[PDB]
Amino acid sequence: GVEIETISPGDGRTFPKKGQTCVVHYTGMLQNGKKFDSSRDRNKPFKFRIGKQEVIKGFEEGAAQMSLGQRAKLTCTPDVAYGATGHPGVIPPNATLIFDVELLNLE
Repeated sequence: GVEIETISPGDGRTFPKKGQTCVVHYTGMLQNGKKFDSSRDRNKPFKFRIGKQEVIKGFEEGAAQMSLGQRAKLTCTPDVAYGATGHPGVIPPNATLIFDVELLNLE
């Protein structure tokens, strides 16, 4: 399940399509816990493409329901990211994921 909560500004028309590479200043957060990832530290703003299952499902679907300039707030259920296995030592099993996501993309 993906629950979009958008900080408004942008254009509301420039949606990501297939074969496009988008630029995201993502910021992870665990529910009732601390951070676990941020691209604001490295300043390498994570140029990835659409439709190749490189990112997780809960982050891939949230990018399609955003536009250029928008600033969402994801809420990823455990079944779409890691909730059965759990990432080793970083993401515990059966955990709810929160993502502060900015989309200032290209293409």
